[PDB]
Amino acid sequence: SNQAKADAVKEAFQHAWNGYMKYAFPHDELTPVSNGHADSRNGWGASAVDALSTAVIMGKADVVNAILEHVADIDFSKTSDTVSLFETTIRYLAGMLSGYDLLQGPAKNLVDNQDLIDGLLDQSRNLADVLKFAFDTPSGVPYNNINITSHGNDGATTNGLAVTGTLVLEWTRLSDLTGDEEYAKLSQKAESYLLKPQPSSSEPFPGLVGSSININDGQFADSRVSWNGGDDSFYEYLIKMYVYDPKRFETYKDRWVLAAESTIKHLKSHPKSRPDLTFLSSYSNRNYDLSSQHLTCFDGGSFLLGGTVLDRQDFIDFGLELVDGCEATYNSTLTKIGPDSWGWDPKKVPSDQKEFYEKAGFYISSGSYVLRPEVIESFYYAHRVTGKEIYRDWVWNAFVAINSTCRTDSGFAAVSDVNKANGGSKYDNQESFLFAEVMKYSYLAHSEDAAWQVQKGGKNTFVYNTEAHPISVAR
Ligand SMILES: *[C@@H]1O[C@H](CO)[C@@H](O[C@H]2O[C@H](CO)[C@@H](O[C@@H]3O[C@H](CO[C@H]4O[C@H](CO)[C@@H](O)[C@H](O)[C@@H]4O)[C@@H](O)[C@H](O[C@H]4O[C@H](CO)[C@@H](O)[C@H](O)[C@@H]4O)[C@@H]3O)[C@H](O)[C@H]2NC(C)=O)[C@H](O)[C@H]1NC(C)=O
Ligand SMILES: *[C@@H]1O[C@H](CO)[C@@H](O[C@H]2O[C@H](CO)[C@@H](O)[C@H](O)[C@H]2NC(C)=O)[C@H](O)[C@H]1NC(C)=O
Ligand SMILES: *[C@@H]1O[C@H](CO)[C@@H](O[C@H]2O[C@H](CO)[C@@H](O)[C@H](O)[C@H]2NC(C)=O)[C@H](O)[C@H]1NC(C)=O
Ligand SMILES: OC[C@H]1NC[C@@H](O)[C@@H](O)[C@@H]1O
Ligand SMILES: [Ca+2]
Repeated sequence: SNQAKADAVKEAFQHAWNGYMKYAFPHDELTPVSNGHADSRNGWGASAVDALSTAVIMGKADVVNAILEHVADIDFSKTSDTVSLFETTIRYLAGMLSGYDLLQGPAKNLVDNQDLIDGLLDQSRNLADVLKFAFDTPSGVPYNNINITSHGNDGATTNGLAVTGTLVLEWTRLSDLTGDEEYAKLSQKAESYLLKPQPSSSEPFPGLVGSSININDGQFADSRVSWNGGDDSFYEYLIKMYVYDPKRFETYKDRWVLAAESTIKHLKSHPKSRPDLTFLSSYSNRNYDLSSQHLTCFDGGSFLLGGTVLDRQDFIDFGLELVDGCEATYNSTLTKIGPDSWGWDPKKVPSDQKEFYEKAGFYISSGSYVLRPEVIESFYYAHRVTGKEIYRDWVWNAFVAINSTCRTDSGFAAVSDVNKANGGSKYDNQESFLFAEVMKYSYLAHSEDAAWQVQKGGKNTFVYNTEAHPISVAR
């Protein structure tokens, strides 16, 4: 049963790995339709590094060794493109750190070359050392888009909420492993401005903050509240940091609790046609935006994690409602995969979607699916927290739908319309998170228990970064 299903996910992973190795390694990614390669992540081999933690968990030694040997020859000081501090941190930094924590712990018997394992930490340090100048601003709030050769930047005056608040987990982990406090200080100083928002008008409700921060003084530049892309990850890390080290980050937890409670009281929203469904809205100056994204579906998982860790049944109950809503956007489409974005504002229901809206509870704004993992991620937490089989079935149903409509001879491709036969048209794109997230969560939902699995209460010995890379907790 679950064993066969687990093996099935490993086959899907192996399939994409073979195609990637065949036509793109060591480039950042495989182009699944033309069977070529692309480098949207500075050319250090994003798909190889992001695939590391998943391969280790699946016990694929051949894949692990190949990736380790490539990590050893990466020169993080050279790239012809500008670098995103956020993307580089959540994929590359966390990916190598994750492999290190994994291979040094629960998976110690998988690789022989201890030198390639230790090389993971050395390279993580070299990478942070090349990127740390980004934090050298008046406030400590970094520039996200930098030029690592000239030390130049975007010229930007503000930095996004998520891009600013989704660095602390991995930069602090690097400090705890190297003994060098510099990494934690930099990231935590940047985070400090988010934990004590100013002006007060930038925090409409307790815990809910604006979407952008001034680099010059660290104050918010707007009061737009949301859990959507651009904001999401900030709230996710608030509670995860607490799981990482409850002693050092009790303050993060308090801030998340406030955010969680204000979200339930003010962002909760039900479609007119389906009062039984719950989604989250965005808030800006007393006005509500009744639309959401696939990205936002990570929310149910955040509420479930904090719920079990804090033993708050109300957060758990709410998380399941968010999970149900996201599952609704998946099982209502033709392909059984959810849309990239949707709405439920009665006044804006498109004429050609009137009847879909009336029965499904929402209209599709963007029907594309770019191999995102947020819905399966929350399904995974729901299963681990409640232990109910239904949530595991939803992960499987989604995986089969993805395997059936996105699969190409070499890998998996993004799709243009989840509400049309075979997904409409395939995009010649396969993001690295296919390896890091979609395949990991799908596999974990059906694989045997282990330390790297999400646990209930205070039993977690690993915490997942935003790219699904398992990081060992402190101490
Ligand atoms: C396509 O997506 C659909 C939308 O997600 C999905 O629909 C269902 O999804 C859930 C399936 O399990 C279902 O959730 C359950 O609902 C149970 C009944 O709820 C009703 O009664 C309660 C009374 O307390 C009311 O409050 C509700 O408004 C509603 O009228 C509920 O009993 C159940 O809760 C138990 O189980 C959970 C853990 O699973 C515990 O935490 C809890 O304490 C209870 O023990 C749970 O909430 C959901 O209601 C339903 N959604 C809708 C709108 O129909 C479809 O299943 C899916 N289709 C396919 C084929 O995949
Ligand atoms: C990053 O900054 C470096 C500066 O060191 C840029 O290097 C180039 O600068 C000019 C761009 O037309 C030319 O002189 C060369 O192409 C090159 N010269 C140097 C200084 O190395 C580099 O283009 C910048 N990276 C990007 C693409 O933003
Ligand atoms: C995912 O899709 C693949 C490919 O369509 C399925 O594997 C197939 O492999 C061969 C053709 O590629 C044939 O053997 C079958 O068509 C099929 N494999 C089987 C079961 O015979 C794979 O099964 C799909 N995964 C799941 C679990 O649905
Ligand atoms: O949809 C996924 C993509 N963006 C959000 C990130 O947190 C990560 O999951 C991945 O980079
Ligand atoms: Ca994420």
